[PDB]
Amino acid sequence: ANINKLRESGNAEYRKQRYGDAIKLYTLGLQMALTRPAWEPAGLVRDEIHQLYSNRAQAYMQLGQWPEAAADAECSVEAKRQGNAKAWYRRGKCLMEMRRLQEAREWVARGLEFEEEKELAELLKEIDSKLAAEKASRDAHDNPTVEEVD
Amino acid sequence: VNPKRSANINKLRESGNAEYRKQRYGDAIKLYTLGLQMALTRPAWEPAGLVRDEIHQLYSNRAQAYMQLGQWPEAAADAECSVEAKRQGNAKAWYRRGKCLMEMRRLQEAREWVARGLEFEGEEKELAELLKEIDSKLAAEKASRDAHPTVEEVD
Repeated sequence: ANINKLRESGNAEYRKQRYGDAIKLYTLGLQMALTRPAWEPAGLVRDEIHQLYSNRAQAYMQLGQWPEAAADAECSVEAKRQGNAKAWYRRGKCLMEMRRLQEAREWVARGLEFEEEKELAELLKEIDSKLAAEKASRDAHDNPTVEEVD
Repeated sequence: VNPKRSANINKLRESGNAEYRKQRYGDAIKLYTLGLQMALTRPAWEPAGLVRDEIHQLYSNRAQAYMQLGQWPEAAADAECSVEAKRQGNAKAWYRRGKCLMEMRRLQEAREWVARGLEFEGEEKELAELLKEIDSKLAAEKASRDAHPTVEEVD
């Protein structure tokens, strides 16, 4: 599992803000992870893959492209469902930036059931706050059936 | 001017709604109650038809009138009876009880009720908007309880 090395190299490039190169190194790590024969034990490389996906998602976000990052984050969560709060966060935020608020809400709400609520929970709070903002505008737009009696 | 049970019950309900729209809520409640008496005194060996249809409507209506007087428990029971009389196509009843449980500081019960209601009768927004509200309120609450500092002190 010397793929760790590659991740670290990518990690280096991440701090230098040259995120593209970090993406490439993370990607190489992933390929070195995914090209193992099917009959090799998979867990060792499992943890590493959750890490590689999460980190590549963050770099991708720094580049401002959300679909890729959401995908990567989701793969990270699929490789590690619990203990991986950052990945939950990143997919949530991506969904928010893609104006996909409801699904973001669902996602974070799930993540929190698993976990650290601090990062995630303010993220969630912010999500249903934004949601409130929309609901308000929707009412004003056309100007109450619930009170009405049939 | 039918001799039928249904038309007189219906009359009762319309009177109730009229008094409701004039914001005479107590009178509306008494009329709805009369209507429910006419509906419920129908013998078992009678056709459980258009008379039995009036029940979910009377209950939902009286629940609303109760909510206009801040009387949440009563309304909650009425709405529950309405939903019992009619699962699907009765979004207002589900809703009304949902809000009643909300006002009675019983959030999880309302949450489950609203969700169940959602499957059970609709895919319709209003229930869902209320549900979203319930979840926001839950989260915030458990935030203050769970979170529990010098600036905060007063001098």
